[PDB]
Amino acid sequence: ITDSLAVVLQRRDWENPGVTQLNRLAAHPPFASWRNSEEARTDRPSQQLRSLNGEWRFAWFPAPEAVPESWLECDLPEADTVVVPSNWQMHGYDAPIYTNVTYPITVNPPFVPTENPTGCYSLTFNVDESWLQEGQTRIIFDGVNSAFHLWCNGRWVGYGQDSRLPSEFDLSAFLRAGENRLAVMVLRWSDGSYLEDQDMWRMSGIFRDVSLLHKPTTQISDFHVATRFNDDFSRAVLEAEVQMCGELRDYLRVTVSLWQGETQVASGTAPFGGEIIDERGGYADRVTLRLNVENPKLWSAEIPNLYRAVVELHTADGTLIEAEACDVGFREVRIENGLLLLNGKPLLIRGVNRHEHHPLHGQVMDEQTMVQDILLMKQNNFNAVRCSHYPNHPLWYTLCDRYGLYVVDEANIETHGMVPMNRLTDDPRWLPAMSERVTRMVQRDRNHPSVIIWSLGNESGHGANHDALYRWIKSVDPSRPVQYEGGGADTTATDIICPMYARVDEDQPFPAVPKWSIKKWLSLPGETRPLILCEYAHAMGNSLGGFAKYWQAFRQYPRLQGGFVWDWVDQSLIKYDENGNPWSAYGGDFGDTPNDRQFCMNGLVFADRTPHPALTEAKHQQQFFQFRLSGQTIEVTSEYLFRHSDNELLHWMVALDGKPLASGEVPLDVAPQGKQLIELPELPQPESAGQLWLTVRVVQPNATAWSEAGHISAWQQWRLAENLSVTLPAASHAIPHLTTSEMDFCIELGNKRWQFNRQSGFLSQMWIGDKKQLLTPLRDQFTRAPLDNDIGVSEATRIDPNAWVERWKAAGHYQAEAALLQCTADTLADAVLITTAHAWQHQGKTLFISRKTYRIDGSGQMAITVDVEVASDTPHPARIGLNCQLAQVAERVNWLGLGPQENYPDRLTAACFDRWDLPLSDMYTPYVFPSENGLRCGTRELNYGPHQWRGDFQFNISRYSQQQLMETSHRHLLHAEEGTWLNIDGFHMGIGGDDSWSPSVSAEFQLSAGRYHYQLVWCQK
Amino acid sequence: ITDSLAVVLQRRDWENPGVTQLNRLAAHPPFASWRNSEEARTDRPSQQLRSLNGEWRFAWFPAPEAVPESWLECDLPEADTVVVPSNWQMHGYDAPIYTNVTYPITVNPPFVPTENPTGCYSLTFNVDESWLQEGQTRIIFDGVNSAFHLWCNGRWVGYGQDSRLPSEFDLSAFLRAGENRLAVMVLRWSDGSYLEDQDMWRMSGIFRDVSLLHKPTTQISDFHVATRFNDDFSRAVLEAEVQMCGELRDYLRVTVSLWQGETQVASGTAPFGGEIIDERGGYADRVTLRLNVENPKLWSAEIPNLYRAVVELHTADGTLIEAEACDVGFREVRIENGLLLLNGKPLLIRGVNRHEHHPLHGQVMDEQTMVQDILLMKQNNFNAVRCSHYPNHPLWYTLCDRYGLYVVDEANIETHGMVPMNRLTDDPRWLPAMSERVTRMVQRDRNHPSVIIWSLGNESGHGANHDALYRWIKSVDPSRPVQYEGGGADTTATDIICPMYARVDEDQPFPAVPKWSIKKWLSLPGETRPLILCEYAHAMGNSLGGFAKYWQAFRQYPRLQGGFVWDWVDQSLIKYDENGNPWSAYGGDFGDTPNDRQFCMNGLVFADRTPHPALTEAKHQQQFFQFRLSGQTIEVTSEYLFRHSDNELLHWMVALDGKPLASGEVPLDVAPQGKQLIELPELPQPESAGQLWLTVRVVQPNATAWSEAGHISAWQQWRLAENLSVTLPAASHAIPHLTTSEMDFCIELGNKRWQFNRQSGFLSQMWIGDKKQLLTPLRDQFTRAPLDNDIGVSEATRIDPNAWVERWKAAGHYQAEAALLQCTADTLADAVLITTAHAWQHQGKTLFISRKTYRIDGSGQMAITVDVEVASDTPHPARIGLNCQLAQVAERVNWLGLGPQENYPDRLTAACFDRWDLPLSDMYTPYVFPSENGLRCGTRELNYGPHQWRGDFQFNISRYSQQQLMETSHRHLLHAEEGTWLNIDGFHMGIGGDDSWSPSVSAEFQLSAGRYHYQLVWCQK
Ligand SMILES: [Mg+2]
Ligand SMILES: [Mg+2]
Ligand SMILES: [Mg+2]
Ligand SMILES: [Mg+2]
Repeated sequence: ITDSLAVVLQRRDWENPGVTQLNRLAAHPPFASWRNSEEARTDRPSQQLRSLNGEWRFAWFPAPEAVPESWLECDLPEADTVVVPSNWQMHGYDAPIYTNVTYPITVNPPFVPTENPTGCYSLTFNVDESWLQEGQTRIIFDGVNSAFHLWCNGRWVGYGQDSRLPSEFDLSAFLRAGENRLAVMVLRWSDGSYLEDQDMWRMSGIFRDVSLLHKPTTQISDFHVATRFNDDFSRAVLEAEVQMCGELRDYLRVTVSLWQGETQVASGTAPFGGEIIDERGGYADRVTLRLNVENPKLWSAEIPNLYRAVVELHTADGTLIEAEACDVGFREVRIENGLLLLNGKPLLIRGVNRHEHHPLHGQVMDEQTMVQDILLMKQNNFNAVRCSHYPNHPLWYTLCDRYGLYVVDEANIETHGMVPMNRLTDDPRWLPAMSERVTRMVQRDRNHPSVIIWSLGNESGHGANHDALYRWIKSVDPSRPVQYEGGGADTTATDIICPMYARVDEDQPFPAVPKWSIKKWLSLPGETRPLILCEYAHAMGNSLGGFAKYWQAFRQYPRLQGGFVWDWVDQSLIKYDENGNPWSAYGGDFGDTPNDRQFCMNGLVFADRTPHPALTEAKHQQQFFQFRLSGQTIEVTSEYLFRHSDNELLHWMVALDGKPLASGEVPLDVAPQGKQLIELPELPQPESAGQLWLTVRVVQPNATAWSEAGHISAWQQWRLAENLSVTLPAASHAIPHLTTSEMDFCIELGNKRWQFNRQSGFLSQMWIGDKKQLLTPLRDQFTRAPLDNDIGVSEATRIDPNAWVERWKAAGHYQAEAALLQCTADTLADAVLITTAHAWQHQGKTLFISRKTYRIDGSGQMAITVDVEVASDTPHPARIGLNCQLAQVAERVNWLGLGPQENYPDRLTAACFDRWDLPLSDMYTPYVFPSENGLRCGTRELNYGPHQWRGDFQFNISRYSQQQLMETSHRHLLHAEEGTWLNIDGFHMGIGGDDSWSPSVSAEFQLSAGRYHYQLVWCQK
Repeated sequence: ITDSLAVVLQRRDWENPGVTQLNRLAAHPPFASWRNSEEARTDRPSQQLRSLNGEWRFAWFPAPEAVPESWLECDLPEADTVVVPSNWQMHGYDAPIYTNVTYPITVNPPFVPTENPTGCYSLTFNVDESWLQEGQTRIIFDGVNSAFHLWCNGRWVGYGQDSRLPSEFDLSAFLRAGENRLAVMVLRWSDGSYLEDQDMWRMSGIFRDVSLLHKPTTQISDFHVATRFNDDFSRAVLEAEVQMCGELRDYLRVTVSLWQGETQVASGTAPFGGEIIDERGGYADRVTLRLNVENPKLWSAEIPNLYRAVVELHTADGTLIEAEACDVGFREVRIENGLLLLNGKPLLIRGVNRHEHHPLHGQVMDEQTMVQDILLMKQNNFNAVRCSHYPNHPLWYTLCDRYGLYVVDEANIETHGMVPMNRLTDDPRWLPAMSERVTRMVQRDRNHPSVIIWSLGNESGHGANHDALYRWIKSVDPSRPVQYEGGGADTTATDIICPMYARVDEDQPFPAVPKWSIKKWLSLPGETRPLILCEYAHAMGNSLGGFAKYWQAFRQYPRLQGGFVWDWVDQSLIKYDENGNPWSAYGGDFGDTPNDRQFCMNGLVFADRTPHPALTEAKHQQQFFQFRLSGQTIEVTSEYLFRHSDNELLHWMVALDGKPLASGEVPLDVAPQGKQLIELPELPQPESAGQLWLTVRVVQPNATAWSEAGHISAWQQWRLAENLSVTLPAASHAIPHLTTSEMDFCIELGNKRWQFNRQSGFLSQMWIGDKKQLLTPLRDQFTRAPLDNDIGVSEATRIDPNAWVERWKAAGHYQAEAALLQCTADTLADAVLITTAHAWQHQGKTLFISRKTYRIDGSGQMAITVDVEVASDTPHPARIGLNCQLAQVAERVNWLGLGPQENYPDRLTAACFDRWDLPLSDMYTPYVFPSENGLRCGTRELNYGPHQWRGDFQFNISRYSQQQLMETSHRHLLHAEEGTWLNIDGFHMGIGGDDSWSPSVSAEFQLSAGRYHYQLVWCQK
């Protein structure tokens, strides 16, 4: 009766911040409870550890108060068969919601809405009778969103909160020999919900593993590891403290052995009971061993050398009661003199923020995904990762320990939607609930060599609870620094200045919480801390413009030590339709209201782990090698702090406009933080006209754990010398034939004809024989299919008059009327000259003036010449070029310029100048939210079909007009047009991306000169 | 049903640190809910605040699971009618328990015994319909020990822990019109018991006030006061921040007024809504006014200047919603450069620890008692009080605010009997619970000028939780230091070094937590804080030995800023004898087990608030006036930091061996910390043989709110001269007659005769006529009826070998046998001379050797001459002197020496050298636990009845033989013996008292000389 839902629900513990648990065990690092040392040593699987993962029965309800009392005893006839772990939203029971800051529920802490999607999980299973004879048997839940009531065999067991840390319960007095049945009742919202407002998809269910662990009554209940070194790391001391539970006896001992593979390096045995700490004594049930290690191998992301520690509990005769263990890695993380050091050297953080997201699985993680993500970040030269914004799946930490990556363990606390942000975190009544999220976090992951910083959570302003919490960690684990960003990023609750989205050189002086220019911040009066951005370079869509700017500051200021790009992957989901054909879904796509539409898309990779183009920019900038060129000498500078360059080959190449003149290979032999000098054999000194370019690559001959042989880690390119062309055009044996009509001008020359509408003023059509070449005339373009950064957070409803898009619209840029001021056509001896002038106007105001001259000669080469005037008072145009719809549709595209990836003016350092040729298909980037894309810069010659253009411009070429782009909300809605659309730009505006909710394109990238000039040559073959 | 006892108790909330309250409302400053601004100004009584103190029905059960369900519905026929507040033990329901360290319950956290004296209180009452029309009705329990469930009209209402702070609940939705009934169920043991292990009587029940408050729906829910000054305090800024609950409407206003008397000093009005705090704006529902005050009058324990602040919640139009209020005192407490400052002057803390105890009422407090203690303290030179060790009665802070005493608020946390002491304090699972104890305290007391220091608790060792809660306070409130003694007194969780019992010059090097000499601490490498003993000078019984030594150091060192004596009032309880007579009881006096005996009495005053002789040693040492005497010039020094000597007259007197030759009076005119010079008119230089002695006193002409007219606040006394007596005793006509026999020596002279037992060697009898003088022979005495300090913790079951008592005992001091070595008579010209030589021995060893000469002259005077040899390898004896039981019983006692009060060698500075005369009665100290007492040192002449002694000695005289004192365990068990007992000490060991569990007698006070000699003259009248 007391176990009846009717009773258990009365109290409504999901509406009490005072009840965050009910009968839950205490936190600790990971246990398996080995019963044999070797197994323990080599990490084999423990029989004392059982997974309860797989097929469970499930049933959804709109409210806890609607679950049938019978559910405790009997399986619902209307129940399903689902797999655990899993997110409910992913099986169609209800919708995932995607809001950013706004809380999915009504803000009435600590209450939650009566209608509260309740999920009833249940499972029947067998228990070995042997597990009933001795020890203790607990159930461990790795993750449950957001809260839950538990039952076994009909009897109420416990209750938990915090979706992101494990929940343990003793079942010992409830199991039965034979068949037992579990019944979990999970809830969507609880008071917990106000502490978990992360900007991500709001799901729910039993998303992490479920296991049973069998322990001996007298057991190891906890253990911490530690490492101390001398002034040079030539000697370390490993210090292990072990705790016990159960009957204390004089014959119990603890043995601690440290292995180096198959080698045993140090061992220590002792009996329980430690130092006298206070007037009352010491701990009888604890012990600290101290192992000396000579010349330890240090762990680091560059070389994640690991050791194995085995902790055995046995009897004086040597009879083993139980075993626990862990990989250990020797490192010292410290802040000295303003710098964040690691093993003695100042780190340079190359990191990224990363959520646990999976397009099909939701919030469920799995090795494969975890590893894929790992290999990628490493291949792209990432050093660290931040657990935005909650503790991760247990195994994540193990993977970072072995692959080598710096982690930032973050507490499951975000209360963004509160006003002010402070509300909860400055309220003592909430201290208890928050404390649990910090403390159980440190209790669980503290022994991982990879965790090197602790974080108090995210965007919960600055409260007093924050200070209490910072002090707690500082006390229980003096070994790692502590960071929190809320409230201004440089509060008493943080060891590091960790702003989010603070610019390189421009201040953003918000009242109370300004973001100073990062260079400025360091020197503020009294400031001594290192600065490491927790979020920067907001990679939403076509972004990561200005990246090179940070890296350049990072490398020049000792106290600027990195940052974490926001973010790893796109939080997009998969959907279908007719043929159950998949499609990437975003905010709103589920009927979810409210929502932040595409704002859940900001990764460097698509949800499927395929790259956005921005990635490459990243890889290039974070490279570990830096090159300088002086004369015929290449200086290589290492940026590794511990390794020698031992899997590295330098490849150099020289070429004339894409034509290779000389190659070479030189093995790298540089010492962490050192230089090498590579001497170049005499270099080719051509006469032919052209650009001489030098290009270097760093190749890894051998494979590694995270890279296959041949991998390319770095590159650099230099322009050697130019040879201008002073060659005269071949004399011709005829000249074009100008022809007038009421309607247009027709110029012919053989089989080629060009036609110029007299009323429009534009080259309206062209022929190669009988074949018409255009579908739309060739006109001036001054706009673009607004980028995400361009739009910011402006909506139909909420209009942000600052977003470039709004400025462009309001200015009429999109609806301006082109007017012909003057067309003229003349025959000269050697050629035919056409001339135009147009003006664009919006409501009586002229924005732009286009003055051109075409010149066709005997060779059949048309020379275009553009001269543009931009009204000084009009919003800087996104672009200054031409565009037209081609009738042809070829397979490949070939150009001589920056490539091969999409590149923009404020994003093209990763781009190398050379001869590229790709499939048309690769010229359109499939961003989930359509906008301008595909651009390539610094182009000198461009070939598509029988055409060919030459000049100095940027271009894009695809089967979709900007219009289409700018009108389709999802890439899957896009349809290919008739021929190919070509945008030829003489000038393009930067894309920016310092952040996606404000203007970020810096001055240098704004088309602001007033007057632009360009010239093209257009010919066939 | 879900209100039923079976359901509520199912969860055993009192056995879970997870749950510490259900449905309890937030903490806050004190509320009244006035509805008329003046009544609030004037602290009238609000009709909105109703008391529920008075008669209540009560029933007692051995366990929670034994109360009948009917109780929820109806009263129990077998129920009684008690007065509330009260401690159930004081009514005989179960016994009170006295333990110090050792918990009164088996240590099994967080479990409590199934046997749990449960007290069911009930009350029936009537609510005015009005209270039900509008607003909210809350109930406030100001103290309930140790936990309790609560029901209203049948319905479960909530629950609470922490016996020392208020618990509020909303009854609003449970009330009816007319009759209403409460059913409060009080528990004895709860998980919260593990955090209340203060050394004191373990009682239980509803011990503080019970009230009902009615507050408007839209109301003032919080408010804090804050004062800032300029450099010289010439200007201050009063910052009041107000918080509101309810419906927020633009027409709401908050007005804050500052009054000083009837005069309005300042005021400020404003709408709600503060400054931006973070990216989400600010508090809509708060506002902060800032009132400028010029030349504000400052608050000190010296001058408790107070201002009244009024808070008005009204509509813009002027309608009033409600008014709250508080007394405000302007003062800044800051630590700077190692010093603790008050309005920029360095404090000198003259204070004491104080528990809230009442002989008749147990733990319940009252205006009277409270006020009494405040006056005693102020009258005896006290400066401040320490809330040992929990928050006090609300009324107590007001009283100190108004009376003038620095308080140290202390959280109700003590885990003393744990092992180690850290045990729960360093465990994150107890963080919430501890947190709730500090935060609510701060929340409620934060506005009392009186409170200048926060303390995190008592003897709980040092755990991480301490560091968290320390920071918390630091952030939340930065206007007061934070101190804590645990784990070393100098940890990271305390702004001040505050040891308990550290000696002045002796280090006590305990492991992990040593107690350095207070002078040495201050200077350890890197140390910089101020030192203030949280607890010193253990006042157990006959104690305070050495107190002067402390005050000389506090005086000498800057950073040595004072301490808190331990303690104020004895923790004794009253019982009754079959003849209706009441007696003081103590540990074990109730059948309680286990108990700590007399360890509950340590106060400087008797449970009835009567003074112990020690209260004078403290009064004099803590005086605020220091005197220096130069020739004939008295140099006065003020120790007040704020006041000028405005009610001070200095009286001076010169006297010869007790005779007054000259007097005087001079007004006192001294600035704080300044000096005054007083020049004494020529003093008589009489010829008369003797000792001239000058004595100064400071008297307070006018009465104070805390002291009557003619108050003596300080006293100055120096030896001016000596006139050695060259006289010879006029010739005598008569001459004693000696009569030898086989067993004696009769000496005769007139009506008097002296008989010396020849086998004893001692003077066996004496006669004045036919009247026999002695009842007991006169013999050499070397022992004392053991003091509390000599006993320590020594017990029968647990002998403490290091104890004085144990040593003396083990050495046979108490059982030595006198062996005659020599007894001889001799005839002289003018008289008769007896020579004896005795030896004390034990098991073969000779401890002492007394060699005497008696010399009866014809003047009728008997001259004694003592010479003692004490083995060097024997424990310095308690005393070296004589004793005998007299047959006479005089009424008074008159003497020439130190007094009036009982004084010992290491405690006599308070005593003045004069001629005292007091009723035999006053020469006995009624220490609840009997032992040696009443002594008076530096005696020159002692008169009792016809007898009269002369020499230089110390003596005590009562009706209790040392043998009985040491034999009786309670003062009410002693019976007067036939005559009068007299002890004439030639030397006496000090009493000590630096602590009562180790040997606290310093070197300079032990009788280690080896050889002693004293001389006496015994004569009649
Ligand atoms: Mg809850
Ligand atoms: Mg957020
Ligand atoms: Mg509890
Ligand atoms: Mg104690």
